[PDB]
Amino acid sequence: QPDSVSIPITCCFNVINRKIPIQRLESYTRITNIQCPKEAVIFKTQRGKEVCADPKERWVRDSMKHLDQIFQN
Amino acid sequence: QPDSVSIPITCCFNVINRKIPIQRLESYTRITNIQCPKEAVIFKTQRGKEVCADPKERWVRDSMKHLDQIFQNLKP
Repeated sequence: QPDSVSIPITCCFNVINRKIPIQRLESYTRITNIQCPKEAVIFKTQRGKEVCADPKERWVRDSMKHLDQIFQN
Repeated sequence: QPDSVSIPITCCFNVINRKIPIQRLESYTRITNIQCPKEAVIFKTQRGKEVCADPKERWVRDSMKHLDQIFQNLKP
């Protein structure tokens, strides 16, 4: 098989069931890989933890738009 | 294991078809989460690449043991 298919894939198997205030969020990445059960967003919190969220939710999309304007090297 | 299923979970959906030379390997992680399709091992190379491998294969078990004995499977 092509070696690219043996790269590990991160997925969100559940998503958080309530809004996270944006002050606690630092950045996000998107999950779109077809091996995963659904498209999702991984937020990284200010405390450095990762939490899955559903981009079908308005609070998630609104949070991503704000986070697009900040970064941390 | 992670405390919540709302934390992302990394899985291996396919495994590499040949050994990765041991001199290139830095560390590994065992994948055992019930959400993944099968138990697997992810090797990390010195150039930071991550590669899924089948833990039933002798080269995989031997490589884990080598990384355990020389580096305690850690690169701080």
